[PDB]
Amino acid sequence: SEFGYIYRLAQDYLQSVLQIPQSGPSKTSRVLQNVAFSVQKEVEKNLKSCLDNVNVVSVDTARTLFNQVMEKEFEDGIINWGRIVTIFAFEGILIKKLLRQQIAPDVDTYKEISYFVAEFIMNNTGEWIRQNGGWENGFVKKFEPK
Repeated sequence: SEFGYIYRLAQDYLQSVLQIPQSGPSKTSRVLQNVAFSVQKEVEKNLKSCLDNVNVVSVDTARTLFNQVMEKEFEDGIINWGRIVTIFAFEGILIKKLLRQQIAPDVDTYKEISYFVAEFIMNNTGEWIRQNGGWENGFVKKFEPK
């Protein structure tokens, strides 16, 4: 269940951004939440003028924004863990804007962002992640505290 692992990571991060609790997150998820939230703060400010002109009134508004930023993020076809962390950071920006701006607020639609985030990661970086050690021998080894 490669997709399921990524979905849980994406859901864990969403729940941490939304400050809602839970068993608890894995070591991998804990390391990711720390690094992604750091990247999220930068992206929110470096992308401030573009996000202000986007009002995330629906999930499909968030998905469209996600694709335009993510297909750009991997415009040149190079993958690194820094760019994968930035996917999660952008998921956090989108759930913040959706909570504030969704026309018909529905907490049950929030997890749809985690789903399309996991589909993007799996379908566009899944092979690279595998070949570079996976989440436990690649990502966590690089980013966990030394």
